[PDB]
Amino acid sequence: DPDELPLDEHCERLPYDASKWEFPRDRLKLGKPLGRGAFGQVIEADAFGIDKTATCRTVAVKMLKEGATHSEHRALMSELKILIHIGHHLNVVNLLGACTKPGGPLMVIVEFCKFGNLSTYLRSKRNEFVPYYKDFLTLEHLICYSFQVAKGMEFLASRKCIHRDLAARNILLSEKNVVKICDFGLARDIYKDPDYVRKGDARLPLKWMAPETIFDRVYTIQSDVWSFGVLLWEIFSLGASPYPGVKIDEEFCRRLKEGTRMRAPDYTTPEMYQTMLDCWHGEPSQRPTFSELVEHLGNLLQANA
Ligand SMILES: COc1cc2nccc(Oc3ccc(NC(=O)/N=c4\cc(C)o[nH]4)c(Cl)c3)c2cc1OC
Repeated sequence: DPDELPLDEHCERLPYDASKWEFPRDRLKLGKPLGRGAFGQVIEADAFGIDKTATCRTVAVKMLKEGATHSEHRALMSELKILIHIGHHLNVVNLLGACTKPGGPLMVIVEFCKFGNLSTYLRSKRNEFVPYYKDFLTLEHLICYSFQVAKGMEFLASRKCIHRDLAARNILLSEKNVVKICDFGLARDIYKDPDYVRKGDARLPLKWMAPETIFDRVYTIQSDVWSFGVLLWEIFSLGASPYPGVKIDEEFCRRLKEGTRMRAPDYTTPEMYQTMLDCWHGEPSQRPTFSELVEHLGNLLQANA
């Protein structure tokens, strides 16, 4: 079914309306790099007037770096088109503009999320956590983050997109405890990142991948639900690495097929752990949908109050 088909697949037919999205290069001041991959990078910048008249705005800019080729340039352009087509949501990193004019690099400009990726943030807060003192993390915050990511994913699903690398490292934290789904893509160095394992010529986030994705190489929204379950484990471990100490080999993949699951993380509630287990159902059609996760986490959020 073409309607099931992720817009990600046929991006080349998506419009780029420059009269709306093009931002003048002479209004963007590039600062220091925030992160770098092999072929891509994200740079901190100040954009003059990009979202509000005459207002300086700190933004993040994704662009390529030494090593990239025309194929990565094409990939970044497709990413830009995808972001445009998806549209705005509180819990997805918001596109502000782009520089596509010849004579300089392709630049994708998005809102700056000052606290960075959620995994690192949660670990820096282990010292400042109480289950139920200002600036302290609490259980309510953890549930609220989970709810927000479910909302963003429900939204992405509704725009006919699937993420394919959902993990705490791809969630960013902005001010006022708002989290945003991201995909660093080329701006992450995956051959240097332990989270990505060599399988063939590819490097894959095995510890986050559903069984059907590992064995049959199928990516669906329900396999994102499986990954969301792992993300939940990350959140309620305050940013621990999944399957700690475990060797991620073919025996690991088999155990996973058999029904082996992670034990509960140190900060979970019973209901949150059952939710993870639900997300990790061997049968994809028996996992909850993101719509159901949204309703359920909202209920948990209210009960925790
Ligand atoms: C404080 O430190 C950082 C703050 C950041 N704040 C905002 C954005 C950042 O990096 C990006 C991460 C991802 C994308 N792209 C992106 O998310 N593309 C998508 C997402 C989806 C669904 O389809 N395409 C971009 Cl442009 C930029 C940041 C990186 C930081 O430190 C490294």
